[PDB]
Amino acid sequence: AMKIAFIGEAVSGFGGMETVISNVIHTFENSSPKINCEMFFFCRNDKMDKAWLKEIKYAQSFSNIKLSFLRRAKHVYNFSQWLKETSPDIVICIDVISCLYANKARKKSGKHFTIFSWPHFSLDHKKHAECITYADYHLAISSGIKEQIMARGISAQDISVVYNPVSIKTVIVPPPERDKPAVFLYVGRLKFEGQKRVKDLFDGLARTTGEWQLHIIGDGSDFEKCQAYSRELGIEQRVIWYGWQSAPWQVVQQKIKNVTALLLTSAFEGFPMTLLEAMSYGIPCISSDCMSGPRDMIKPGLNGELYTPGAIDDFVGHLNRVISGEVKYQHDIIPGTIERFYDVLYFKNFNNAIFSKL
Ligand SMILES: O=c1ccn([C@@H]2O[C@H](COP(=O)(O)OP(=O)(O)O)[C@@H](O)[C@H]2O)c(=O)[nH]1
Repeated sequence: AMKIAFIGEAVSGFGGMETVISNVIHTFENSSPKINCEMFFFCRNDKMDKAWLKEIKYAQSFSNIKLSFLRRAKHVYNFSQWLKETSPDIVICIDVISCLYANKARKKSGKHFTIFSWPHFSLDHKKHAECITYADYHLAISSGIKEQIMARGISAQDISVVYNPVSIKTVIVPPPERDKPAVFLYVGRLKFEGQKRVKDLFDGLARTTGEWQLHIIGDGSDFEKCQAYSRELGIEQRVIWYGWQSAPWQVVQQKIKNVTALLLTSAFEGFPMTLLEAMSYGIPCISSDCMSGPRDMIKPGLNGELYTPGAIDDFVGHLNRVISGEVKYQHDIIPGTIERFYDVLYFKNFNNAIFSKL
């Protein structure tokens, strides 16, 4: 009879991380008859949308004390009391600050349990990275995060790389027929520079050789700035804008139908779920080799390419070769190149990472 507690600071209730957590919780509560799951949130308000939790048992610590020393002390106390009521065997922290809370509350509460980190963002691009050292073991969604954890002094043996899940598909998006233009796809929020660097996408494509089209599914404040840039570069007649779409992969299948590659030019990424989605549909991905994620999914020459951050020359080379056919990715086998990310095997490896450390 195992009970697992997932804890973190309040989240919005919409986002990639929330989806992964509710699914991991839900399949946990079916695994061994039903080893039980519940949540604990540290909140300064109750603005978190509760939809994703409708089937999940959860409790909260509310404190809007403005001095953070006092607020954290109250959070630790509230969690210490919940620990006594609940007696979890395992506590998994979905952010780094909660590893400190869980550690301090374990000592205060006198309870025994094992503390795992399971952060969903690169430690270096987020606020409280040094609190990672308060967890017992670590669940890393990428090789990049495992490296940042080791950088703080943690032994590699105490860190399991668990990736993140994606659903198996039963449709393959084929390449365009030969003699048709190459079809590139960009799916994501538009930022001209900043995190997403749509500037780099447009700069690279403008320098390429051969016939191509770019389909952009997404929106953002930089829309007009990106549209002006495509006009400036003279590529606007090869770009089709779809705005934000609730079902981007339905738009791909029904409206675009044939895709050469998905492109991602980001400066950084928390976890680029978009790449996994694309490869689940057999679409190769050419991505910047940024912190973090793309290098754990992309196998160069097999399901796409990586380029060193800022190496737009290299990015262009990858585009030219896939347009010409000098390099060809086989869409029919690409879905199998991300085997370890698919739901069932993901959960088996995730489950084994938790219980192997006990
Ligand atoms: O028009 C869009 C563009 C993005 N996505 C989805 O949003 C995620 C990636 O979006 P984003 O680039 O904003 O990543 P984030 O910054 O939210 O982590 C992927 O799962 C996409 O399938 C979507 O549903 N509609």
